[PDB]
Amino acid sequence: DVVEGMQFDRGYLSPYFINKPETGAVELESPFILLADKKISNIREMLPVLEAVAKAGKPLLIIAEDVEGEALATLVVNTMRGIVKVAAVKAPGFGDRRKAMLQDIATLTGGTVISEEIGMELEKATLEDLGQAKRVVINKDTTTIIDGVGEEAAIQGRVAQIRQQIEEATSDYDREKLQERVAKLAGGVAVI
Repeated sequence: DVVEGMQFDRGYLSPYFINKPETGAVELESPFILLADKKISNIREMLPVLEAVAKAGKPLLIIAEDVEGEALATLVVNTMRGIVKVAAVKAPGFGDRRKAMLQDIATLTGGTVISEEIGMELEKATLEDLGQAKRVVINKDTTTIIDGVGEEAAIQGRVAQIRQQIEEATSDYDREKLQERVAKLAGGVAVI
């Protein structure tokens, strides 16, 4: 049976991002998606991004190692007040797998991971670094990215690389987790 969007096992970091109260979900239409390999806690570090998104008139999904402290509190308050349109979730997975799956999302959605591991600054992130998708649906336990806008050639090149990893894997556990990555990418592609 077809895979319906890329879905991963992390849900909203706050119930106040919910914008569909009757179903208990966040539904974002045509959102930009900020991917970052760090915990975000300084609200002043997010201003450039929040500002770019506001001009473009689109909601924002944040996927980061975590979103906490002042940054999280300001996004929650400002979402409740209707000043911003944002939702935040943790990146799925652990260790290297977390990083691999963040880049899988980047590729699917045309975005660039904001990586402090290579010296990137969240504060210099632009609109172009953000991924985009037709929609995102978040509930307590999962996030589903639908129709990523990434280039097909780049999504298939990422799949092919994963399939090489599967051939070269000796662990069934490891093999199953690589297979699951493939299925999520294929589920996230925009068809029609």
